[PDB]
Amino acid sequence: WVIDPSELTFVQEIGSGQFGLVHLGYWLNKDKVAIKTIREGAMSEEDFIEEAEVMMKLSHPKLVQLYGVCLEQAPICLVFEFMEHGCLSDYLRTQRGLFAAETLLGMCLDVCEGMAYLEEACVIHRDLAARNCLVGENQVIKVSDFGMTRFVLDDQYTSSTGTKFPVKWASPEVFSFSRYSSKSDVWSFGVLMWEVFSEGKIPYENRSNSEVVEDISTGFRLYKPRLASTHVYQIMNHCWRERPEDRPAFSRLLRQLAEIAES
Ligand SMILES: NC(=O)Nc1cn(-c2cccc3ccccc23)nc1C(N)=O
Ligand SMILES: NC(=O)Nc1cn(-c2cccc3ccccc23)nc1C(N)=O
Repeated sequence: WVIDPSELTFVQEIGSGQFGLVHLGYWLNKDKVAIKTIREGAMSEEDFIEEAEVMMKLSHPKLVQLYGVCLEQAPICLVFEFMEHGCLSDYLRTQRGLFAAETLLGMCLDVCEGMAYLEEACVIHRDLAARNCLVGENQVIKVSDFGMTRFVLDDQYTSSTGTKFPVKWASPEVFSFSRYSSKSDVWSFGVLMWEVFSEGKIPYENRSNSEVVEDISTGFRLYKPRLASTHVYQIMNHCWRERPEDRPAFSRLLRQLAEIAES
């Protein structure tokens, strides 16, 4: 799963990510690619390479394909399928006011299809959010970065008590005990649905991390976005049930969301 540096060419910079630069490039005899350079010390590289044999086999039309790793010299880089329209969060904000309700539900269905595949594969995403979803040809949405937080070395991001912890997308058992499951991914998915129907608004903007924990623990939930129907908002609330056992599985959500789309 190792890509030799002689098999990669960098064409143009497309931006800056959490761990370094992202470039548009080519992979010899394969395809056009997105290459993410990873700063030394940002991830547990040895742990990551160890799991490639099993994880690289994961493949689905609604998942961004990781093609391989270039590790001859530091900084290392990850080579991915190129997604023409970039991150979902930015795409929603740039096109705000131009979306039909059916297009927004369709985006949620694509994410749900990818997540149902990961659920069946017994793979936990751990940080599902619009910022981790990509937009491809003909507005297809694909999920990316599943399981990556298991390798991140910044304690301020990974610890539930950390200053940069993504509390806004965390279920109560995640913010309390780092208890991850496909059911904690369902909670995150409900928040992702709110980001989609609000056209890229940031959840709980008027609250600090501790205020979010206190509000959620006392039963408060995000308000219904204007573009979300009462049936769609009911599904969002099912993702936000306090007990993980009471939340629907992704296989169940996929059937329920598909029924809403058709009718
Ligand atoms: N056209 C694009 O902007 N594509 C892409 C943008 N990205 C990015 C994903 C996550 C964070 C990023 C930060 C900065 C620039 C690109 C990023 N990945 C792709 C991809 N895999 O094609
Ligand atoms: N867009 C992505 O993040 N894709 C992917 C990420 N991963 C991985 C997730 C977690 C740990 C991994 C360890 C090694 C190689 C791939 C991994 N596998 C894929 C894949 N098979 O496409």
